[PDB]
Order: sequence, then C-alpha cells, then structure tokens
Amino acid sequence: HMINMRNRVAIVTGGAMGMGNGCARKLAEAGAKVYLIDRSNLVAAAAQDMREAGLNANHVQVDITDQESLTSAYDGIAAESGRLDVLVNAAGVGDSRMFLDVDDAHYKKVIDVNVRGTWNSCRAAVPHMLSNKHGRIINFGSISGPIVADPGWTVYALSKGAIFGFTKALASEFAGQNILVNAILPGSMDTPMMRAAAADTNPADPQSVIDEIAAAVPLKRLGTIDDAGNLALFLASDLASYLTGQAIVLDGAFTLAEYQS
Amino acid sequence: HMINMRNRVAIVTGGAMGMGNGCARKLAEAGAKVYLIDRSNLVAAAAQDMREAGLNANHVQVDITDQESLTSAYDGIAAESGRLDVLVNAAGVGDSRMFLDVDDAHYKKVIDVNVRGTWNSCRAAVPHMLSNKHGRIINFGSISGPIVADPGWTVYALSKGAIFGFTKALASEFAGQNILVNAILPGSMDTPMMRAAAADTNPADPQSVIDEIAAAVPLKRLGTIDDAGNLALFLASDLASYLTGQAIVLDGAFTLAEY
Amino acid sequence: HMINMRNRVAIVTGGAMGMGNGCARKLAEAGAKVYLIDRSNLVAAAAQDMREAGLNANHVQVDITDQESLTSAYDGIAAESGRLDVLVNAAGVGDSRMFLDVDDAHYKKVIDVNVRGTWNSCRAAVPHMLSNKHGRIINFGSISGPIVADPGWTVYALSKGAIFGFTKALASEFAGQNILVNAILPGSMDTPMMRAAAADTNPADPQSVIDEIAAAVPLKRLGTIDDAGNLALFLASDLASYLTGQAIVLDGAFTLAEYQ
Amino acid sequence: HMINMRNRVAIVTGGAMGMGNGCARKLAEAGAKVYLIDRSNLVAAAAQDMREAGLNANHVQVDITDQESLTSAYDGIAAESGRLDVLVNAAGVGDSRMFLDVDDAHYKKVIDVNVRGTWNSCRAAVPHMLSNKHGRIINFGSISGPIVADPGWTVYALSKGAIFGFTKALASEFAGQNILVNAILPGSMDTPMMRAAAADTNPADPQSVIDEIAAAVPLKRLGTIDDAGNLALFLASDLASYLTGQAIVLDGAFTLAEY
Ligand SMILES: NC(=O)c1ccc[n+]([C@@H]2O[C@H](COP(=O)([O-])OP(=O)(O)OC[C@H]3O[C@@H](n4cnc5c(N)ncnc54)[C@H](O)[C@@H]3O)[C@@H](O)[C@H]2O)c1
Ligand SMILES: NC(=O)c1ccc[n+]([C@@H]2O[C@H](COP(=O)([O-])OP(=O)(O)OC[C@H]3O[C@@H](n4cnc5c(N)ncnc54)[C@H](O)[C@@H]3O)[C@@H](O)[C@H]2O)c1
Ligand SMILES: NC(=O)c1ccc[n+]([C@@H]2O[C@H](COP(=O)([O-])OP(=O)(O)OC[C@H]3O[C@@H](n4cnc5c(N)ncnc54)[C@H](O)[C@@H]3O)[C@@H](O)[C@H]2O)c1
Ligand SMILES: NC(=O)c1ccc[n+]([C@@H]2O[C@H](COP(=O)([O-])OP(=O)(O)OC[C@H]3O[C@@H](n4cnc5c(N)ncnc54)[C@H](O)[C@@H]3O)[C@@H](O)[C@H]2O)c1
Ligand code: NA
Ligand code: NA
Repeated sequence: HMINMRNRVAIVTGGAMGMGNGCARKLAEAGAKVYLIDRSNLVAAAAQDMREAGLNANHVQVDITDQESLTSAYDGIAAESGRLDVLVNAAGVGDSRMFLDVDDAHYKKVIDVNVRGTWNSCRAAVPHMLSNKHGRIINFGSISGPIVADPGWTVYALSKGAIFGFTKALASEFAGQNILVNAILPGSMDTPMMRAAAADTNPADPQSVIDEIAAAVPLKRLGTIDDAGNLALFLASDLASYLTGQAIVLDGAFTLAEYQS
Repeated sequence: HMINMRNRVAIVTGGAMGMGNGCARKLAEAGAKVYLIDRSNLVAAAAQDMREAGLNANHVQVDITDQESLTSAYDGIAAESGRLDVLVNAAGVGDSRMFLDVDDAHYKKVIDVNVRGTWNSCRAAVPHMLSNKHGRIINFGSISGPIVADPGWTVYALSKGAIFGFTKALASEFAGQNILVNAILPGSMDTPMMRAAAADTNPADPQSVIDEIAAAVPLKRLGTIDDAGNLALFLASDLASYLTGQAIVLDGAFTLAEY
Repeated sequence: HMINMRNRVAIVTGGAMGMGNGCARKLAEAGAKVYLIDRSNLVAAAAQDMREAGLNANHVQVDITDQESLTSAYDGIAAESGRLDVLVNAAGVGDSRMFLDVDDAHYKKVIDVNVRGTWNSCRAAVPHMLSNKHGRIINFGSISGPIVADPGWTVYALSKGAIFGFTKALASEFAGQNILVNAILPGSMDTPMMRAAAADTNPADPQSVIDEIAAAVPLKRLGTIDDAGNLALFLASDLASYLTGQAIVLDGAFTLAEYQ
Repeated sequence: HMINMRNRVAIVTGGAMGMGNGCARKLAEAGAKVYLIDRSNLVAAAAQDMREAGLNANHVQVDITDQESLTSAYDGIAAESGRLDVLVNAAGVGDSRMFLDVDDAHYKKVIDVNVRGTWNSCRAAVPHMLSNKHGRIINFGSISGPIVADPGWTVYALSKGAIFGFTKALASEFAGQNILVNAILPGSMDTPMMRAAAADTNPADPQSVIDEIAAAVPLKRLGTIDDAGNLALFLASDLASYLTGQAIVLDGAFTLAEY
C-alpha cells in the first residue's frame, strides 16, 4: 500500500455531503477512523452509509461557528480515540450578492461559517495534534478571491482570501511542531452548493447551467467530490510530509485557459 | 506633466501618519484635493502641515469601523466637492499574537479595522464613484498572508488575505463601470506601525531591530511612506487606466531573496 | 513635476512600432534621451517623428540576436551619452504553432528574439548602468506562460516563462548595486502584431476579431501602446525606486474574470 | 489500494540518481513498468537495484539533448511495451555563474539540458500518449526563477521559468486529449546536485553547508528524493485526474518564511 492511514484519526467538517463527504470517504477507505462534523441532521445517516461499506466512520452534529460546543466535540473525539492526526475544513457557504445589495446578515453568515468556522476548527484541533507531535490540516479555499473573481462574489471572495492568508500563517507558525497546513482551491465542482447555484441562475433549466460550466473547463467536466477527497487524502498522507503552506488549484485548467473553453 | 491629478478628489484612510500620510501627500502634490480620514487626534496637524506646503488638504476625524459615521463623512465630502475620484484604504492595525494565545478581543480588533474598515470605506465610496463614472480604489494588503508569513501573525495574515480576495472581487464587479481596484502589498516599511513593532521586539534598542530588517532587504533599506505614496499616486493616475485587479508587491526584493 | 526623466538615457528595443514605440515615446515625453533599437529599417522614421514633436529621440538599426553587434551599439550609445540609465526590452515575436507542428526554425526564431535578445540587451547594458551606480531594466513578458495559456503557444509561453524567471534572478543579483529589474506582463494589446493576427484569423472582418477580444476584457477594450509605455515610464522613474523583482500584469482584468 | 499503477509504463529522465531516481522508485513500488532515461554510467545499476527489490525497472543510457537518439529510445520503449502512460522530466543541471561571467558554453549547457532536453522528451512522448488516449507529464521546475532567486543563478532561473511557462502551455494544448501536465517546484532537496553545490561552497565540510540550509527550512530538514517521488506518483495517479496546468511547490515552507 502506497497510502496507509490505518490507526490515524481524522475530523472532516462539512462531512454530511459535498466535498467534505468525499474527503471523509477517501480518508476512511485509506483506513483512517473518520469523524463527520456537520450542522446537518443528515450527518448521522452519512456516517451510517460509510459503516455499511465497511469503513470506520463516526459523526458529531455540531455548528462550527459555536466555539465552545466545537471545542467540547473535538476534546471528546481526541479523548475517546487517544489521538487526532488530520483535520479537513470543508464546511462552507457559497452565497452570492452584489456588493451594493450586501446586508449585515449576508456578510456575517458567509464570514462566520467560512472564516470563523475554519478558525474555531483549527483552534480546537491544534492542541491535540501537538500532543500527537503530528498533524495535517487541509483548509478549503476557492479559486474565487485568490485567483479569479466574477461580479457578485465580494463576501465569498473575501472569506476565501482570508482562508488563503490564514493557511500560510498557520503553516508558518506550526511547521516546527510537524503540523502541515495547506489549502485546496477547487474550481467548478459537482456538489449540492453548485447544483443550488445552478438552480438559482436558471430555475427552469439548472442542468443547462451545469453543462455550460463543464464546457468552459478544458477537461470538459466539473470536478467531483472524489477528486477533492483524493487531494485531501494525499495531503493528509505520508506522500505529502514535506508539503506545507501551499494553496493547490484543483480545477481541470479552468483558471489556465487564456480564452474560455 | 505626465501625472496631473488637478480637479480630482481623493479620500485617504490612515492619512494621519505612515503610508496613508505618504499617499495623501503624493496625491496632493500631483494637484488632488485630498481628505485625510483617521481616528487619530494627529490628523488635524497632518492636514495643516500639507496646507502649509501649499497643498489642498482637509481632514475628517472618524473611525472607519463606525459604518454610519463613515458613510455620513464620505457623503459630506462628495456633496461639498461635487465628485469623488480616488479612495486609498491605508488605515490598519499590525497586532501580533501566537495562535493559541489569540482571544476574541484581538481577533475582533484586527479584523474589524483591517477588513470591515476597508469594506465600510469601499461601500461608502463606490456610489459616488458610480455617479462620477470613474473611480480608483487602492487597498493596503501586506506580503504577510498572500506571499509569506512568520509565526505569531495568524489574525493579521487572515485580514490581509481577506483584503487580497476582496480587492480581486471588487475589481471584477466594477471593471464595467470604470472603477479600478488594486492592492499594494508592502514589505518592511519605515512607519509608526513598524517602529512600534521594533520597540516591542527590543525596547532597549529599537533601531538595532530596524537595522537588522534593512540588512535582510536586498535594496538594504526599509521602504518609505514616499515609496508607498508614489505607487498609490501611479495607480490613481491616467498612467494606470488599464491596470485593475492586481496586488503589487512593494518590498525592495525582500520576498524574492532565496537564501 | 512628479516624474522628471530629464537627460536620463534610455534604450528601447522594438522601438520602431508597437509597445516599444509607446515606451520610447513616454520616456522621451518625460525628458529622457531615448535610443530606439530595432532590426526594422522603419526605426529611422520612428525616431524622426519623435524629433519632429520636440523629443530627444535617436535610432540604431541592429539585430538584438547578434550579441557582438548589439554590444558595439550599446557601448557607442553609452560613450556618446556619458551614461545609460534605462533599458526597455520590448522587441518580440508572437508566432503561434501547434506543439507537434513546431520545427527547429520556429523554435529558434521565437526563443532567439524573445529570450537571447533580452539576454544580450541586459548583458550589454548592465556594465554601463553600474558605471553611474543606477539602472532600471523593464522586460516584456506576457500573461501567456506565467499566468494563462491557450493551445498553439508552447514556444511563445516557454520564451515568456524564461523572461519571468530571468527577470527575478537579474533583480536579485543587482539589487545591491541599485539596478532594479521588473517585467510587464501585457494582456490583449492593440499593436501591429495583434492587428496582423486578427487579419490572419478572419481576413473577411479583422475588426470583428478585435471586437471579440475587447468584449472578453472586463474593461471592454484592448490595452494601448500608451498603457504599456506609461507602466514602463513609472518603473523607470523615481516613483518606483523600491519596486524590483516583480512581474506586473497589465490586462484590464482579462486574467481575473472567473467566467469570460 | 488507493493508488494502483500496475501495467502502466513510465519514462523517467534523470532516473539514475536524485529526484528522478525517487520518482522512478515510487512509480515502480506502485506497480508501474519504469524506464530510467539518463546519460549517467550509474543508470544500469539504478535499474538493477530496483529489480533486486522485486520492481519492474529498465534503463536506457542516452543524452536528452540528442533529440534523434532520445526519440529512437522512446519509440523503442513504446513499440516493445505497447504503451506510454507517464513521463517525468527530472534530468537537469544546476550550474551557477555570476551574470557578467556567463559565457556561451555555460548558457548553452544549462538551457540545452534543462529546457531543450525537457522539450525533446515531451515531443518524443506526446505522440505515444495520444495513441494511448492517456498521458501524465510531470516536469521539474524550481522555486528558483518563478518564486525566489539568489545572485549567481540567472541562466538556471531563466531555464526554470521556461519550464514553468512551457508546462502551462503544454497542459492547455493537450487537456482535451487527456494528457495532464504539471510541474514540481522543489525547494532545498538532498540530492547529488545539492551535495555538489555544498562541496563547492565548503570542500572541507560540505555537511555544515547542508545543516545550515536545513536550519533555514521551517520543517528543519531538506526534502528527500522520496518526497519528490511521492508527489510525482500522486500527479501520475487516478488521485490527480482533475489537476493539470499547475506548478506545485514542494519546499517544507522554505519560500513561506517571512523573517
Ligand atoms: N462546490 C464548488 O464548486 C466549490 C468551489 C470552490 C470552493 N468550494 C468550497 O469547498 C467547500 C465545500 O463545499 P461543497 O460544495 O462541498 O459544499 P456543500 O454545501 O455541498 O457541502 C457543505 C457542507 O458543509 C456543512 N456546513 C455548512 N455550514 C456548516 C456549519 N456552520 N457547521 C457545520 N457544518 C456546516 C453543510 O451542512 C454541508 O454538509 C466550501 O468551503 C466551499 O466554499 C466549493
Ligand atoms: N509598515 C509596514 O511595514 C507595513 C507592512 C505591510 C503592510 N502594512 C499595511 O499598510 C497599511 C498602513 O500601515 P502603516 O505602517 O502606515 O500604519 P501606521 O500604524 O503607521 O498608520 C496607520 C494609520 O491608520 C489609522 N487608523 C487605524 N485604525 C483606524 C480606524 N479604525 N479608523 C481610522 N483610522 C485608523 C491610524 O490612526 C494611523 O494614522 C496598513 O493596512 C498596514 O496593515 C504595513
Ligand atoms: N500585442 C499583445 O497583445 C502582447 C501581449 C502580450 C505580450 N506581448 C509582448 O510585448 C512585446 C512588444 O509587443 P508589440 O505588440 O509591441 O510587438 P510588435 O510586433 O507590434 O512590435 C515589435 C517590435 O519589435 C521589433 N523587433 C522584433 N524582432 C526584433 C529583433 N530581432 N531585433 C530588434 N527589434 C526587433 C520589431 O521590428 C517591432 O518594432 C513583445 O515581447 C510581445 O511578445 C504582446
Ligand atoms: N536538488 C535540489 O535542491 C533542486 C531544487 C529545485 C529544482 N531541482 C531540479 O530537479 C531536477 C532533479 O534535480 P536533482 O537534484 O535530482 O539532480 P541530480 O543532479 O541529483 O540528478 C540529475 C540526474 O539527471 C541526469 N541528467 C543530467 N543531464 C542529463 C542529460 N543531458 N541527459 C540525460 N540525463 C541527464 C544526471 O545524470 C542525473 O542522474 C532538476 O531539473 C533540477 O534542476 C533540484
Ligand atoms: Na481566465
Ligand atoms: Na523568503
């Protein structure tokens, strides 16, 4: 086996669906004990589905914006497992709003989940990784903010720029303690968030929006939750023991093309 | 004159001192009517010193984290000047804290000023730049977050990564309305913020810390408020009318050196 | 005056037309003594047109891929001027060819002009800049290679990646001697090269190709030779005395847009 | 098994030692049939060492700057194997020279191997990967040129900038034909090239130079040929089927540290 995560303990935020679910599945397939962290009531069934496929999956229903409850959850995971090796911060919200139409509710919702939620998760995990003398943190950014941007994404792009900068500073601070910190910057991925955005843009024909996005990618398809989980698994593994402080673009050359398609 | 800002109106946050003061001075020297926006009591003397050098300088003492008061201030500037051409977001705080020692007060202070303050400033200015059919926004990021990082800067680097991303999204959103938005990413610059950080590292001999920083820069000096103001003036000017959505590193090759 | 280049001496390669001509004009308007370097016999007329507008413009017809003729030309410029302050490497070729169809002649033509030409120009200039303890080098890269790429541009993108890397290493090497080195990475610019490419892609309606390119830029226009010259003038000036080792994208947010 | 390269054919340039040897070993451990391409007299023994560990390794002693001989070698590999899935371009030279001391021989040596050698390798492989309906190309760039640079590396950094740009253009051109192209940008790695540079800087005590470089890395060690091979294996595998056109920095945060 080139990848062996047996006896490693991972927490994945956003584990109930989308890329977090993909990351939890790949870590579990590699032999990790995985905890799905999600506010969604679907998270228990998500962990159940993985146990039925022979995987060591567990859940905690908790809101990552509640620092006290999240800290209590991670302390409990570390206590009952004896260690914490891997954190994937995949929980996020993708709300769009034109800059002049932004209200305090929208600003707060996107930044609390995307920024403070990743902050709270890292802050609860790092102490347990220091006890272990070993940790891997994989943050989810976006191409939106650090690389490219469209109109209508100022708060989301601000939130993912924050993750980009936070990732580099956390990597720098804990390199000497063998905690490696990296970000995945996904392009157009086939998730519930993307399907919802497609329905918002064209309620009559959401599939036609998905088809147009796929045609603008040089690889001619959206990324999958498996593609995202595969890169998170690589970064969590002994195959990536020298790779830290980097933001890796996973986009099928969507941001590479000089003219679109 | 290759640069002529005569008849243009500029708002500069952080205008009392440091790079904001440099930006306001260079815009004013190029002929702009400049307003220094700053919470510091030093802002009155800063505007007075520019008027004494023959420059068209004004101030509003206001906290950029107070969105209602900031909006009132910018609406008043636009009403009395008849236009708003240029916004420079230089106001910021440089507080360092080890990640595990961060408390809610530190997190909130740095993000409120560095992120929400730049947000509030852009949100109050953009309506006036749309009326003007023309606007230039220069945000101050840092090399810290987007390019490099040291231990003890998680909140600051998060705040400057936020500015990096926000800059690109605002540029994308308003390019069609001729509002150009760019960020300056300074390296080690000789400002009150840097002098305060030097005194924190070695209270007995702050100058020795400044000297060590200068020796680590390939150009062998810190940047100046003039260097920063010169780049802000370029970005605000007709010399930069096709340049938008970019984060320009102004660092004397500090981030370039390999070893 | 915020910019004063009065009696600084500048060499601009590719000075006969396109962005090189824009850079030479802006430096000369700021008061520089400018030499247009070009292989084209049109370079004499280009310098004449600037002198007729009251500018201090001169030409040398020389091939930048001939190291030994270019070195003789720059030595002559420095000897007759007493100094050399500014070098703009704007000469380039923009030939496209699908990777499997590349032949040695292609590969050589694009890399000799774009890479070895910039190499030869910097190598002949730097000693004269060191004599007066001051130099500014502005290299022309592209967004193509360092930032984005389309099919059919492997050799061009290779050449502009080379300029990107060379710019950073030359900046690092001479920072301590006050030679500042930066690159401009232009997007879609309105030059003779672009106009020729538009005519090639649609001889029936070249302007419609220019209009389609302009519509893909968030600012809704191509860049001009003036936009390019304006940034080179900034980088050559006392306004940019702390800025070195950087590659600046001048593209009206063409590479920023998530959807075109 | 998360990674299975069984029945895949890989060509690795620079396979005799250093990071090329690491890449060939990791691809072979994952089940690939690997051909070590190298001018070094060591290359036969390198392939023999892998066969002694039960791995499917072969060699061709050939100079990548000889386009006709390299093309003949790759044509022979594809004909005898029926396939070509993976190309790793690790062969390179690391010669340093101050800019004003560069001569035609130095310029030619570094650019012929680092640039034209990668070009010749890709040009010989791509036709076989199109027949295969599948290819993965991993080019070796450096942090030197695209990210950072020290004095004395103008030709090397030019060569690695060329690889950076060529990687992106080749990725763009072949994305639609399922050839994925990426670059690894290593930092300070423990290879014969690095050990040669260490011995050049201090012949009496090369290890002290290696120790100083390791101390400048936040992870406090040099990268290994295994670290490099592990990233090349990832990029060659089904785990990276949506990752193309990227230059990935593998450096233990060497380029990240501010001060
Ligand atoms: N989908 C894309 O194309 C795309 C592109 C760029 C980046 N991203 C980023 O990737 C990450 C994952 O996105 P996805 O598409 O899988 O999203 P998704 O909405 O499909 O899945 C998100 C998951 O996060 C959970 N979550 C949300 N808020 C939470 C909270 N407060 N507490 C706990 N769990 C919470 C949800 O319940 C859900 O299970 C996000 O950070 C997103 O911004 C998405
Ligand atoms: N000095 C450096 O080396 C350096 C390096 C990189 C980035 N930066 C950034 O550049 C910008 C300018 O920094 P500087 O060194 O000039 O800082 P400074 O502290 O010297 O000047 C900052 C100014 O902003 C004002 N300000 C702060 N909070 C404010 C608020 N809430 N409302 C109104 N005004 C407020 C201060 O009163 C002061 O006049 C900042 O965003 C900083 O984070 C500085
Ligand atoms: N036009 C664009 O959209 C665009 C965008 C990206 C980058 N660029 C780059 O910017 C630079 C300038 O481009 P331009 O559009 O002004 O080009 P152009 O072809 O319109 O003008 C180029 C000039 O270079 C000169 N030149 C060419 N080969 C020479 C040689 N061997 N010796 C001396 N002079 C020589 C020509 O004679 C001519 O005057 C080039 O490096 C180009 O590749 C162009
Ligand atoms: N070692 C570092 O720290 C470092 C850092 C960044 C980039 N790199 C790059 O990574 C790659 C691998 O470097 P390394 O340190 O493993 O090098 P090395 O010198 O240890 O190994 C290089 C191998 O390439 C072979 N090779 C060289 N020229 C050849 C030619 N003309 N034809 C065929 N084979 C040839 C050599 O014989 C040798 O086996 C190179 O492209 C190098 O420039 C190295
Ligand atoms: Na694009
Ligand atoms: Na550095």
